[PDB]
Amino acid sequence: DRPFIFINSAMSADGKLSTKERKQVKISGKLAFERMDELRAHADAIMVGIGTVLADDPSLTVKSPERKAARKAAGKSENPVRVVVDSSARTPLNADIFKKGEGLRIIAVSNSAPEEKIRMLEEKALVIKTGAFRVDLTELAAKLKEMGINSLMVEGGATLNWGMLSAGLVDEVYTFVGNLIIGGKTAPTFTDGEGFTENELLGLELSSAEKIEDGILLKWKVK
Amino acid sequence: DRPFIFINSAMSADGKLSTKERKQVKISGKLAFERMDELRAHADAIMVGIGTVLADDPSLTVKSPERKAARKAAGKSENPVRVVVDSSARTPLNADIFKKGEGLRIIAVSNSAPEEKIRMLEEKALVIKTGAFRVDLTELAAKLKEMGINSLMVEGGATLNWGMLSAGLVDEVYTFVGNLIIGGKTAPTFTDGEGFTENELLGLELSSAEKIEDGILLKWKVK
Ligand SMILES: NC(=O)c1ccc[n+]([C@@H]2O[C@H](COP(=O)([O-])OP(=O)(O)OC[C@H]3O[C@@H](n4cnc5c(N)ncnc54)[C@H](OP(=O)(O)O)[C@@H]3O)[C@@H](O)[C@H]2O)c1
Ligand SMILES: NC(=O)c1ccc[n+]([C@@H]2O[C@H](COP(=O)([O-])OP(=O)(O)OC[C@H]3O[C@@H](n4cnc5c(N)ncnc54)[C@H](OP(=O)(O)O)[C@@H]3O)[C@@H](O)[C@H]2O)c1
Repeated sequence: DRPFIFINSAMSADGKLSTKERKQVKISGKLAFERMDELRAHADAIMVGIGTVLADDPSLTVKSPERKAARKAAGKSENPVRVVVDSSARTPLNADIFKKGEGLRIIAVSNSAPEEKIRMLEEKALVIKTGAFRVDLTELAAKLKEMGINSLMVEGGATLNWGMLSAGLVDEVYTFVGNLIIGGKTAPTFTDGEGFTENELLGLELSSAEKIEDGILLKWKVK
Repeated sequence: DRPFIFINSAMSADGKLSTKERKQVKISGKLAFERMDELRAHADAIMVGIGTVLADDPSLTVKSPERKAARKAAGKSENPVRVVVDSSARTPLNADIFKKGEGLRIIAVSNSAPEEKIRMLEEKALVIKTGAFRVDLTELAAKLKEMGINSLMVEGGATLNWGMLSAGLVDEVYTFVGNLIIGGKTAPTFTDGEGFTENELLGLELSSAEKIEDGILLKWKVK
């Protein structure tokens, strides 16, 4: 069992999350950010892969003071729980996640992560250890549920999106499709990793499509 | 100068044209095929990369007898011109393109293609030679225009889509987004090749979005 899980990502018209240089580029405008901010404020937790933390160093904070005050007035942290999937415990001790905002941090690591680096992280985050050499996402999802995380927003990363989807852990997939072509066989897509074969394709159902600023927001139910 | 050029492709919700095994899978239903068939019947020419011919061996024919009869009654071939971008002249002499339907075939090759294989193709197609080691798409587009091809449908292939887009030859991009996740860092996307850097991103404008069967058809104007 697990929380309700949805992926929320912005991709170019050709399906890329960023350039081959893994440089993050303007895919969306203000209205799309507000929609993302609102989703963050609503979720119990936000999850991202270590690849995203290293490449972009995001805070994963709710930006609107009002949305933060509202969470606050509901007796919750100003920010939801912030989870990094990080097998080898590479999350830097001065990552922006640890610098900005109140709220719990969780680092999910594997049993093969450096025992001394864990200890350093345990000073500023909760560390959940799971899996042999890679985080066991199914197991992690179960523990997050048990901790009372009923809604989990995966802002992803190409490989983590794959991790979560191929493990059958996802309920819904939201893709803001921006008005640009990024290109490149090596640019990260909305779903990388190994890939499904013809015999394992994951079916979706379209729930909505909404033009927003210069792009379009598509939402699918998984299965 | 060049014909009016549009890319028409079907991709999974995560931007893939097919699986990592390069196996083609059901992305769309009947209505989407009818829309594709109508587009084929309307274009002067259809262009595909040699990777697609080798992987899928498509006929690139108009399937509807009525749409073929209508082209016919307008004094044209039942099928538009069928172009393969094929630097090394790998198009097989028994490819389905040569077996099915009337109409002109063109093979676009580079100046480094085997001189004897050209001759074999020239029996069943027109061969336009252009470029040193890879087909010069800009040059090709110019010759196709001169031949009176005013409308060119690129059904693509991941790498050819990149070729055409990065050469600035494309006016519009149509993507039927199907209700499935394919996944895989090595699965072909709507645009592979080298990829744009942050400084060379190609801007689009959304022209329409139309739910069709279980997917959604997005159309963009380039720039
Ligand atoms: N446009 C958007 O909305 C958006 C949002 C977020 C991110 N991004 C983009 O995503 C890009 C990076 O994506 P990415 O794939 O490199 O990084 P990622 O998906 O954020 O994280 C991937 C890493 O997670 C770790 N992991 C641990 N256990 C795993 C499991 N069971 N399954 C899958 N992964 C597991 C793996 O590394 P270890 O094994 O070393 O731990 C894996 O390489 C960035 O350039 C960023 O711009 C875009
Ligand atoms: N879902 C859909 O609507 C749809 C439609 C069509 C195709 N597809 C998929 O596309 C996949 C294959 O894509 P692909 O990238 O391998 O093949 P492709 O894009 O059809 O053709 C690529 C090849 O074109 C040749 N080419 C020659 N000059 C070029 C130039 N200037 N720029 C770019 N390419 C040039 C190159 O090989 P040489 O240098 O050897 O000539 C290149 O590798 C197939 O698996 C198929 O299922 C999907």
